[PDB]
Amino acid sequence: TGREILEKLERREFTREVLKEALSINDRGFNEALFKLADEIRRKYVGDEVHIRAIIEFSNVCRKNCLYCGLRRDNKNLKRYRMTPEEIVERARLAVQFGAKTIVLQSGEDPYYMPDVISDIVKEIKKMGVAVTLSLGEWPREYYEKWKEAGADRYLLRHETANPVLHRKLRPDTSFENRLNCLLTLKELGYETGAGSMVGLPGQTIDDLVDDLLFLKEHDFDMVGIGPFIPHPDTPLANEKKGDFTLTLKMVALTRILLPDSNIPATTAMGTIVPGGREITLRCGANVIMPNWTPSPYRQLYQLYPGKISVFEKDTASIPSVMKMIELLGRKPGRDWGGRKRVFET
Ligand SMILES: C[C@H](CCC(=O)NCCC[N+](C)(C)CCCS(=O)(=O)[O-])[C@H]1CC[C@H]2[C@@H]3[C@H](O)C[C@@H]4C[C@H](O)CC[C@]4(C)[C@H]3C[C@H](O)[C@]12C
Ligand SMILES: C[C@H](CCC(=O)NCCC[N+](C)(C)CCCS(=O)(=O)[O-])[C@H]1CC[C@H]2[C@@H]3[C@H](O)C[C@@H]4C[C@H](O)CC[C@]4(C)[C@H]3C[C@H](O)[C@]12C
Ligand SMILES: Nc1ncnc2c1ncn2[C@@H]1O[C@H](CSCC[C@H](N)C(=O)O)[C@@H](O)[C@H]1O
Ligand SMILES: */O=C(\[O])[C@]1([C])[N][C](C([O])=O)[C]S1
Ligand code: SF4
Ligand SMILES: [Cl-]
Repeated sequence: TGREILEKLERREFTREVLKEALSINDRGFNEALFKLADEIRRKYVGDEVHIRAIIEFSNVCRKNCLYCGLRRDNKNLKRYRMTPEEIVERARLAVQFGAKTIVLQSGEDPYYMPDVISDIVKEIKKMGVAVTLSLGEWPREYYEKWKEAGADRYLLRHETANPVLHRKLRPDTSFENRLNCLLTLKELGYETGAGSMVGLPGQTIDDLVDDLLFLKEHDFDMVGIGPFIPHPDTPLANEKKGDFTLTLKMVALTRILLPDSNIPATTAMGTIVPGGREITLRCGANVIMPNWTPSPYRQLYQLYPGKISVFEKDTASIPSVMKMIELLGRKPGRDWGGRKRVFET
C-alpha cells in the first residue's frame, strides 16, 4: 500500500524494496503525497531560498560521442563555437552584476581550454567574489587539481546511469568506473561534487533507477542533477521515447528524501518536456535553478536536446525571469553562495 511506503520513507527505512515500490506505484494519491513529503523535507532542511546558478555554455566542441547527446563528435549538422576567455570572463561579470552568486562554466569536452585557459578564467571570475562551478567532463586528476588551486569551488559530473553495462553502451569512449573515479577524485580534492542521472534512457529499467538513488545516497553528493532523457534528431537515439516527466519528478522527490540537505536543481530539461516543469520541480524537492547565461549567437548552438527553452528571448532575460519565478512561488533568492549546509543526523 502507498500509505505504508510513505510511512517507511518518513521513518527513513530506505531499502531497495521501499524505493522500487515508490517508483512502481502510479496512483495519483500516492504520488501527490510523495511530492508533498519531499516538498516538506526541502522546506525543513534547506528552507525557502532558491539558489541561482548562472550557466555559461562556453564551447559546444566535444571529443566524446555519447549516444544521447546532440554535441557528440559524430554530429556534423552542428555549427561549433568557442567563446574567447575574455568573452567568458566578461559574460560572467555581467551575471554577477545581475546578482548571480555562482557562475557555472559548462562545455563539451573541448581540449582547447584544458587545463590552463580554464585556470586563467577561473582565477579572473573568482576575483568577483562568487562561487565558481565547473562542468567540463572527464579529465586527468592533474587538471582537476589545477582548477581547484585556481579557485574552483564545485564540479558537476552527472553519473548518467549507475548500470555499468548501459553506461558503456551509451558512452562508448569511457565507462562507469572512469566516471566514478572522476567523482571520487573531485570529492578528495575538496570540491563540492555533483552527480545525477537521466531518466527514461533506452534500456533503462525501474531497478536501474533504484540503483541510481542508492548510488547517490551511498556517496552523499552535495548536488544532484536529474532530468528526463530527451531524444535528439541528430543522434543514434533519435527514434527512442522521451523520458516520463512524472517518473523523473519522483526521482527528484526521492533524492530529496534520501539526501535532505543536498542542493537539487530544477533542470532545464524538466522545463523543456513540460511547460512549467521547473516550477513544479521546485515544489517537489528542488531548491536550485540554473538560468542560461550563454550569449547570443552561441546559445542556440548548445543543443544537447531539442526544444530547449530560453533561446528566443534576449540573452539577459533569464536571471530576471527566475527572480520573478522565485517570487511567484512564494520563495526567496539565495543570500550567500548557496553551498551545501550539512545537517548531521542519525
Ligand atoms: C493547484 C492544483 C489544484 C488545486 C485546486 O484547484 N484545488 C481546488 C481548489 C482548492 N482551493 C483551496 C483553492 C479552494 C477550495 C474551495 S472550492 O470551492 O474551490 O472547492 C493542485 C492540485 C494538486 C497539487 C499538487 C500536489 O499536491 C502535489 C505537489 C505537492 C507539493 O507540496 C506542491 C507541488 C504539488 C505538485 C502540488 C501543486 C498544486 O497545489 C496542485 C497542482
Ligand atoms: C547591471 C545594472 C547596472 C548597475 C550595476 O552594475 N550594478 C551591479 C549590482 C551588483 N549587485 C547585484 C551585486 C548588487 C546587489 C545589491 S543588493 O542590495 O540587491 O544586494 C543594474 C541596474 C539595474 C539592475 C536591475 C534592477 O535592480 C532590477 C533587478 C533587481 C534584482 O535584485 C536583480 C535583477 C535586476 C533586473 C537588476 C539587474 C542588474 O543589477 C541591473 C540591470
Ligand atoms: N538528449 C539529452 N536529453 C537530456 N539530457 C541530456 C541529453 N544529452 C545530454 N544531457 C545531459 O547534459 C549533461 C551535460 S554535457 C556537458 C558537460 C560534460 N561534457 C559532461 O558530459 O559531463 C549530461 O550530464 C547529460 O545528463
Ligand atoms: O543538471 C545540470 O546541472 C545541468 C546544468 N542542466 C542541463 C539541462 O539541460 O537540463 C544539463 S546539465
Ligand atoms: S554528454 Fe558531455 S561528454 Fe557526452 S557528447 Fe555530450 S557534451 Fe560530450
Ligand atoms: Cl553550483
